[PDB]
Amino acid sequence: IAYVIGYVCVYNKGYQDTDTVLSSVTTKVKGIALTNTSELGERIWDVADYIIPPQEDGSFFVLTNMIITTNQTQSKCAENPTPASTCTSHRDCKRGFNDARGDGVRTGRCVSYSASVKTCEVLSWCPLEKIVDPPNPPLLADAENFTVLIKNNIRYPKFNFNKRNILPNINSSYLTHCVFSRKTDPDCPIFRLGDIVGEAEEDFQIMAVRGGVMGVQIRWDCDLDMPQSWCVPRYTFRRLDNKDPDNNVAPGYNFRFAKYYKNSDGTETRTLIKGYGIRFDVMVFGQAGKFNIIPTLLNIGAGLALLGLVNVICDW
Amino acid sequence: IAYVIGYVCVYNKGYQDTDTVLSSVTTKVKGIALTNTSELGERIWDVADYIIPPQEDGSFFVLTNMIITTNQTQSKCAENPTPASTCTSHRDCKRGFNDARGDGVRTGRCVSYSASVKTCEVLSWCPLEKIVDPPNPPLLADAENFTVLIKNNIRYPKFNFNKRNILPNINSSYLTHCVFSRKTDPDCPIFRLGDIVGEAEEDFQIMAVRGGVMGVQIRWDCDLDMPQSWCVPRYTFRRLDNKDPDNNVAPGYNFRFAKYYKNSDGTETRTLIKGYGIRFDVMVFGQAGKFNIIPTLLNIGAGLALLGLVNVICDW
Amino acid sequence: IAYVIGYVCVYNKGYQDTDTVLSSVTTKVKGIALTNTSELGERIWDVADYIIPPQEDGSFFVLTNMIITTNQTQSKCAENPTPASTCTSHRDCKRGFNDARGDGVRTGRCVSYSASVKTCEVLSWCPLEKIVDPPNPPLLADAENFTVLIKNNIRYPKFNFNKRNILPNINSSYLTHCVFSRKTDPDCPIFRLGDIVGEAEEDFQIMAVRGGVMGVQIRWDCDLDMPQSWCVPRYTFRRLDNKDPDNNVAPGYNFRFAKYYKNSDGTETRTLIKGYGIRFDVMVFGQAGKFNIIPTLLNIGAGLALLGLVNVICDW
Ligand SMILES: NS(=O)(=O)c1cc(NC(=O)Cc2ccccc2)ccc1Oc1cccc(Cl)c1
Ligand SMILES: NS(=O)(=O)c1cc(NC(=O)Cc2ccccc2)ccc1Oc1cccc(Cl)c1
Ligand SMILES: NS(=O)(=O)c1cc(NC(=O)Cc2ccccc2)ccc1Oc1cccc(Cl)c1
Ligand SMILES: *[C@@H]1O[C@H](CO)[C@@H](O)[C@H](O)[C@H]1NC(C)=O
Ligand SMILES: *[C@@H]1O[C@H](CO)[C@@H](O)[C@H](O)[C@H]1NC(C)=O
Ligand SMILES: *[C@@H]1O[C@H](CO)[C@@H](O)[C@H](O)[C@H]1NC(C)=O
Repeated sequence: IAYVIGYVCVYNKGYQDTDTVLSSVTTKVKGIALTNTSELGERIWDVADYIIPPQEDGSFFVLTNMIITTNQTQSKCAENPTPASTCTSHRDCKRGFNDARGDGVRTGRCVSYSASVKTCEVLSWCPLEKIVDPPNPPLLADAENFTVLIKNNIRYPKFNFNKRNILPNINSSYLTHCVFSRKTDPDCPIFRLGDIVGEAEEDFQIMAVRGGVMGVQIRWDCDLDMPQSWCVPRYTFRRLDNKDPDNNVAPGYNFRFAKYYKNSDGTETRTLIKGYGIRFDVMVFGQAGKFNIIPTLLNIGAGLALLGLVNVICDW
Repeated sequence: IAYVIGYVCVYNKGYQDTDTVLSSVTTKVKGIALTNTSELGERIWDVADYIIPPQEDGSFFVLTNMIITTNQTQSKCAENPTPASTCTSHRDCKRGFNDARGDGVRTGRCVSYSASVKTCEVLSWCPLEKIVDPPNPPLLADAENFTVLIKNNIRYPKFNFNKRNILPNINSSYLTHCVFSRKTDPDCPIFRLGDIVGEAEEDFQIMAVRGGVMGVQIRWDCDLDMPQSWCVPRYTFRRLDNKDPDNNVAPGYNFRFAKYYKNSDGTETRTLIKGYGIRFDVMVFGQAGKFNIIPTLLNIGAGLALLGLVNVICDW
Repeated sequence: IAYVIGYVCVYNKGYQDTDTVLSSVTTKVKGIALTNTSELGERIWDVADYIIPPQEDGSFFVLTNMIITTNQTQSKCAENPTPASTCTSHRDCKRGFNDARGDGVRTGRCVSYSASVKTCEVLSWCPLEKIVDPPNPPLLADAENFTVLIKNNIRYPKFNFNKRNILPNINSSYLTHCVFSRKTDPDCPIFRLGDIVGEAEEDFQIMAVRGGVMGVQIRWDCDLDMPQSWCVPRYTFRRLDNKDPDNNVAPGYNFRFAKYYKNSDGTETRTLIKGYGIRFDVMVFGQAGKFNIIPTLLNIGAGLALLGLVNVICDW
C-alpha cells in the first residue's frame, strides 16, 4: 500500500526537518492620560510616567491605579491596628521581635495609635502606608486607549532564515496612522491596549482596579519549502493570572517602589508608591521545516516494513 | 548495501540523542567617557551614568546620544507648531480633545506660541521637549572604546552537563589585561563595543547618532561522545533593526525617562531625558547529543527495510 | 521477538509525540531587616529598599551588602594610590590619557593625594569611591530569613495545555501562613531565601559578603496520556557562579548605581552605591508528550525490520 505511506508522509510532515526560532522583541507605548483628584489636583501622565520600567525587552508595565504615601521618615512610631499588635500592657510587645506584617521591628514600650486602642511601637518609615482599598474607578482608566507598537525579528539558525513581522508590502505612510484590527487591518503591528484586553474576553475597566498579567503570544509557523510569502506570524492574547480569590495569593498585579528626597536639613525622606497595573508579556515561539532526503528515505523504509505486518494481518 | 546505511548513520547523526541548552548570562561594562558641550560644560560619565538599566541579565543598554529638557512643571501651556494645531479662532481648539502627538490635552482658549502663529493651550509639563535633531557627532562617541565582559553558564539537563565559557586553560592573570580578537585572542570573553559593531559590517560613529539594536549570539554545539575539550562556544554578532527608512516606523533605538525633583516651595519638577543608545541582545542557543542504542537500532532497521526498495528498483 | 520491540516502545517513549513548554513566572519577596552602624545609625529596610530592580519577571536581586560614597561633585580631583599613577614630576601625567582604572581622565598638572605621595589630577565625581573591602558580617544578613512566593504558569501549545504550579487541592487559608519544606510542605511555592541557598550546599552568611548568582530551576515533565493529577513541577537549585578565584574575573556579584540630587545652589550631586547581592535566576523548562498513531506504526515497522537482522545474526 504505497498510497497509504505516501499520504502518511504527506500529512504527518515526516519528510520535514524542523528547527526552532530565535527571536527579538521591541515594544513602544504611545498615549496620554489625565487624572483629576483632590490630592493631586489636575494632572497629566506622559510616556515617562505610566511605564515604570522605562524599557525592558520582552514585556512592559502600564500603571493604572496607585496609592501614594508622602514624606516618610525613619522613626519610632505607632502600628496599624491588628489583633496581634494590640496593647494591654507594656510587657505585651516583645523587644526586637519581627512580625509577619513587615511594617517594622517591635520595641519594648508601646504607644496609642488612637484614643480607643494602643499598638506596639516600631521602627519604620512613618507615616505608615494606610491600609485602604485602591480607588475605583482607576485613576488611569484613559490607559484603555493607549497604543503599543511591537516589532519582532526572528531567525532560524540551521536554515539561515531571517524575518521581521513588518511585511514588505506595508509602507511607513500606512504605518503612521494605522491601528490593528482583525477584520480590517490584520497586518498592522500597532495594537490598542483596550483591544488586547478585550480579545482575551476581559474588561479593561475592571482589570485596571487591581491589575493583572496578560500574555501576548506570536506564533511563527513557517514552511520553508514554500516561498517566504507564506511565512506570516499569528497573534493570540491570553490572561495569565487567576480570577478566583479562593485558590491564589494576593490576586491581581501590583508592586511597590520609592522616590528618595533629601531635605534642606539633610534628613532623607521617601515617597512610597504602590502601583497596580496590567503587565503585558510578549511570548514568541515557532518551528520551521525544510526538505531533507534522509528522513524521507528512513520513513519510507519503515512504512514498507510495516506493510509486512499489514500483509500478515490481512492473511489471517 | 550496509556501507550506505552506515555512512548515512555516521554523517546524519541518526545514532545521536539530542537535548537543548539552559543558559545564564552576566555582562559587565567597563569604560569612561568625556563630553564637552556648552550646556553641560565639561563632563565625565562613569559606569553608573551611561548604562540606564543598571543590571538586567541577558542584555544591556549603552547610552550614546541624548536630549535633555530641564525644569518641567505642570501647567497650562502653549503647543509646538503643527498644521493640526494652528489657531485661527478660539473655537478651533476642541475642549478636552486628545491629539495623536501626545504632548497634552487641549483646552478652550488658545494663545500664541510665537508672534507669527498661535497654537492651542495644553495641560502638560512645560517647557515642552523641543523638536530638534540629535547632536552630531554623538556626545558619547568615546563609547566606541568601552569593554564588556560576558560570563556564560550552560546546562544540558538530560545528560547532566554543566559548562562555562571561561575555559580552564585560562587564568585570571591573562584575563586581567585581555581583549577579544579573532586572530590573536579567540578565547577571551572581554569584547570591545567598537569591535562588536564592526564585526557586523557597521560603523559605530554613524549608528550611535540614532542608536540601533545589535544581537550577540553564542552557539553551544557540543558532541558529548567526544571529551569535553571539544565543547567550545562560537560567537557571532549581527544587526537586528532595519536601516531602511521607507518600511519601518521610528528608525533607530531610543527611549524617554525622567528624574523627579522637589523644589524648596514643595512644587514637583522633572527633567525629561530622551536617550538614543545601542542595545546589545545576548542570545544563547545550542543542541548537544549523546550516543544511544535504541535510535541506532531503529535507523539500522529502517535502512535495511529501504534496501528492499533499492533491490526492487535495481531489478527493473 | 515482538516482546522485545514492545518493551522498547514502552520504555523508550517511542510512541510518544513531544512538545516544549511556554512559561511565565512572577516572584514576590516579603521580609524586613534592621541595620545598626555608625554612619547610618539605626536603619530599617523595607520591600522597596533591598530589591534594586523593583520588579523584573524571571529573576530578582536581593541586596545584602553595600558601599556608599555620598555627596559626589564633578570637579578636578586627586587620584587613588596606584603604581601607574604616582607622580615624580609634572611631565609624568599625560594630558587627556585614559587609564584602565576608569576613575577619570588625566590632566597636565598633578597634586598630592597625601603628604607622602602625589598622583595625577583627574576630572571626576569626588570624593572618589574609597578602595576598601565590604563590611563583614554583611549589613543585610537578616535577608537570610526573607520569603519569596513564586507563581508559575505554563502552556503547551500543540496539545492546548494550561497549568499553574499552585495545585487545586491547595487553598488560600493554607497559603497565608505556609512555608516550603521538602519533608512537610512539598506543594508550597513560598520558599525561604536561607533554605534556597542552603539546599544548594552553600552558606548564606559567607556568600552574602560578596554575593553570587543562584539559579532556581523548575521542571515541568508531564505525561498527558495519564490524567493531569500527575503533571507536577519539580524544584531544583544550583549555584551558578564560580567560587575559585584563580580562573574567573571579579568573583562574586555586584553592581553600581547612583541617586541624583540637586542642591539649593543648583549644582548637581550624586550618591554612588556599590551593592553586592544574591541574584536568583528562575529557569523553567520541560517537555510533555501525548499519544500518536503514526510514530507508533513507524517504530513498529522499523523494529520488525531489525528483527530480520536479528534472525540473520542468530542463523550464524
Ligand atoms: N518612567 S520612570 O522614569 O522609570 C519612573 C516613573 C515613575 N512614575 C511616577 O512618578 C508617577 C507619579 C507622579 C507624580 C506623583 C506620584 C507618582 C516613578 C519613578 C520612575 O523612575 C523609575 C525608574 C526605574 C524603576 C522605578 Cl520603580 C522607577
Ligand atoms: N545608571 S542609573 O542609576 O540606572 C541612571 C542613569 C541616568 N543617566 C543620567 O542621568 C545621565 C545624565 C546626567 C546628567 C545630566 C543629564 C543626563 C539617569 C537615571 C538613572 O537611574 C535610573 C534607574 C532606573 C531606570 C532609569 Cl530610566 C534610570
Ligand atoms: N526599590 S527601588 O525603587 O528600585 C531603589 C532602591 C534603592 N536602594 C537604596 O536606596 C538603599 C539605600 C537606602 C538609604 C541609603 C543608601 C542606600 C535605591 C534606588 C532605587 O530606585 C531604583 C530604581 C531602578 C533602578 C535602580 Cl539602580 C534604583
Ligand atoms: C477612548 O476613546 C474613545 C473615542 O476616542 C472614547 O469614546 C472613550 O471614552 C475613550 N476611553 C476612555 C477610557 O476615556
Ligand atoms: C579609542 O582609542 C584609540 C586608541 O586608544 C583612539 O585612537 C581612538 O580615537 C579612541 N576612540 C575615540 C572615539 O576616541
Ligand atoms: C532568622 O530567624 C530565626 C528564628 O526566627 C533566628 O533564630 C535567626 O537568628 C534569624 N536569622 C538572622 C540572620 O537573624
